Amino acid sequence: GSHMIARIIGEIGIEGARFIEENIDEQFKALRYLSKGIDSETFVKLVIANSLVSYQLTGKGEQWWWEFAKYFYGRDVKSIYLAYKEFLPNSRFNRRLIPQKLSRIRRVETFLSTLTEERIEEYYGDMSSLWGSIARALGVDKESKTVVFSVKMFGYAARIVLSTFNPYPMEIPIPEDSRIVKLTKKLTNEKPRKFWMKIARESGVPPLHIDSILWPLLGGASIDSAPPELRDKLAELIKIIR
DNA sequence: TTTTTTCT
DNA sequence: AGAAAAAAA
Repeated sequence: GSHMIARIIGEIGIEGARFIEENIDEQFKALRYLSKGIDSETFVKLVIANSLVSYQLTGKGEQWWWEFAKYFYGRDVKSIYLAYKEFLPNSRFNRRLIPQKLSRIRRVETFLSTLTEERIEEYYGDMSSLWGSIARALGVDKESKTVVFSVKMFGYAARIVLSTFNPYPMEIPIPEDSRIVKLTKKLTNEKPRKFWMKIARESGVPPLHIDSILWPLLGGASIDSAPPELRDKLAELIKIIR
């Protein structure tokens, strides 16, 4: 139930989520690779743009993020929109809805240009303000899947370029889509948004850090590299969710 | 239609 | 408010 899941997630903690993010999560590995082949500001802008087109993919998320990172390493990027106009039509893992996705990037381009290194620092210290600002730039609801996901991925990119860690805010929920709906139905009859926010509050682990724990473990990523005590807690969570 | 969105 | 968006079933 909710109490048991919250207890195990609380034992894992932000510390354990941070371990998974930085050591196991393949999307973080892809971002780390790209961060070594392009300037810090362009890197963060590209990560947000990529997140906003990361819906209805033609591939797994891990394949898509690696395709993104390998494509942009060493490239000279000026317009984010023009870069994506060339990138998406040749991609393997993001072939659906390309004109629509390019239009999202053209629309967010101005906001992305405000992401100087200092503004990135400011937003990493106040990710709820970034959450609302991305939504306003697109003219959409901030609860939408790709807006929430862009904040999560911004948090990965910012921590790399700023070499410091700030936890995600408790108020930002897990992104909602057919995938978390299905996982929640495996576990409980409670509605997903209510369920996971309750889990986050009870455990003390913000929802976006819970998001980091869930998907690698559910996808079968190995936990063997976790130190023995954390490994035991991750094994216990696997018993609950998989 | 199924796999998130725009916009009329 | 929900049809259509592109690709894939």
